[PDB]
Amino acid sequence: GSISTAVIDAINSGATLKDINAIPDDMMDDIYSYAYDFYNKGRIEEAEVFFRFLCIYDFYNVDYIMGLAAIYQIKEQFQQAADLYAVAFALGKNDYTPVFHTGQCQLRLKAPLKAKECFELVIQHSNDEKLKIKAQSYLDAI
Amino acid sequence: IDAINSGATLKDINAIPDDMMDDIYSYAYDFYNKGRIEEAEVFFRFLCIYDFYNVDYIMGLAAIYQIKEQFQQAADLYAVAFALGKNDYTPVFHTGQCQLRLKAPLKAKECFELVIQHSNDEKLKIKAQSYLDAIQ
Ligand SMILES: Cc1cc(C)nc(N2Cc3ccccc3C2=N)n1
Ligand SMILES: [Cl-]
Ligand SMILES: [Cl-]
Ligand SMILES: [Cl-]
Ligand SMILES: [Mg+2]
Ligand SMILES: [Mg+2]
Repeated sequence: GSISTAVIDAINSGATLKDINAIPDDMMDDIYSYAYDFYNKGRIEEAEVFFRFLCIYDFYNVDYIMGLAAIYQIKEQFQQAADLYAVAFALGKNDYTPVFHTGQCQLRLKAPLKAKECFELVIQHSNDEKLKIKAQSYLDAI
Repeated sequence: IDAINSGATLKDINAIPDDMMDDIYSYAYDFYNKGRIEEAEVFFRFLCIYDFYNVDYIMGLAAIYQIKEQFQQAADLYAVAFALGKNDYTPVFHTGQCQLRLKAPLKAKECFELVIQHSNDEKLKIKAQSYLDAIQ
């Protein structure tokens, strides 16, 4: 998947498509919009291909990673979703939304202590009051 | 070959026994500790080809890249290592070091602050605070 592509690219250290600026930002923006058009219409398989394409070109982009993580969560591929949400958090250290979703994934993966840790981080550190309520509702059930 | 075509790791198919993999990891660390950086790099690349999802294998390769002053390449792997491990902030600490070397002090500060705020590793937090104390 996207993560193995990122690791392989790092192992090989060769020039990537991003290193040579193979696709301009404006075209990448257009493809992202097309990807979400597919998603919004229920064409989840095509949206997944487009998000995979974006994550091959520019893996270290929070917007691309979050879109793919959400698709995996919808598809109940909870470990892949959790791994990508964690990448998104590392890329965007001040948004606890991916931490909240990681917690949901961990609960579905039968890892309630990991889930609890995720939800507690939201409560302690997020300034999104609505996200905090949602995190607390999961904590109340754990 | 089937794993190449299906994206599965060599670890997934048990291509090398577990104890032999332990030995290879220990030999990689031995090269690293002895300053045999070229050999350590070969060995950590070998390990990461074998199991791209092994956090410690990735951390070894990232450390090599950081020692070699390939700071962006190190930071990229550290982000993966962090994500696969979920709750180990050591890769975030090293990313902060890389960002300082890349002349991105605001990014580094965010890394060290995240370590302070989330890590339960008191020795790691002490190191992170020492970097924060120095950031202008
Ligand atoms: C493609 C897709 C599909 C669905 C159901 N959600 C998303 N995303 C993207 C995103 C970015 C930042 C914060 C949250 C989210 C989020 N839920 N993306
Ligand atoms: Cl658990
Ligand atoms: Cl995990
Ligand atoms: Cl900066
Ligand atoms: Mg749009
Ligand atoms: Mg074992």
